[PDB]
Amino acid sequence: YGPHADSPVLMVYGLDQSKMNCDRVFNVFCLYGNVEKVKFMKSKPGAAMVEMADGYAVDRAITHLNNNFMFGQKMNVCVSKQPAIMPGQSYGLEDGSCSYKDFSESRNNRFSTPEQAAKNRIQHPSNVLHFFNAPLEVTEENFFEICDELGVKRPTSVKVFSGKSERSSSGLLEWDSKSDALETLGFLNHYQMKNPNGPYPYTLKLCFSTAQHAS
RNA sequence: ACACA
RNA sequence: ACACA
Repeated sequence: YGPHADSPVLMVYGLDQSKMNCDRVFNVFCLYGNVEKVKFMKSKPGAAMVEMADGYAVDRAITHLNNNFMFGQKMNVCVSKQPAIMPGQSYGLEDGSCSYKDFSESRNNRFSTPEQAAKNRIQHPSNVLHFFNAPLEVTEENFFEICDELGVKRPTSVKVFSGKSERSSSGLLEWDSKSDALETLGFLNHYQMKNPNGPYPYTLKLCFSTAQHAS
């Protein structure tokens, strides 16, 4: 139905600031479709390359975030000319252990299953944000002290509810700008939850909201 | 802005 | 403890 990119690979630039990393960049556009792998490059003062399902994931990433503002800087996006990303040697990152990472086996892929694709929803970016896999008492109190500990600006509005699951909470958030919700997406997605007596943490997840409000 | 793959 | 109030 929809159009597709000219390559299974994608290119991004403007990653000069220390706030960018392969985990943060790749999950931001991962909410837009199925992904494969990501790779950083030393050949520029701040750039990287990505491999994804090119139809829906590289089209929508180029439709919604490519050269949008983030962290007080820009994250340029456009199509690659490479045939595919190759693993091998690396040099590490300022916020990562390797210049390379893999997601082809990750559950983070939102379109990887028919039980997700039947209820999935996608829209243009906004200052509104949605979350799932969050504590029952996560509200403005846990959202405020978590963002302030990471040095990130806290949201301007918060909402939390139930009935979506009995295992974990869900709700909406909002910021004073679209780039403010996007930079907080980079720092809070896949973040580990705390537990009062649990044997291990479980990760929180978030993405651009389609809700009608955040309060 | 297209790799110590 | 994987996706829209």
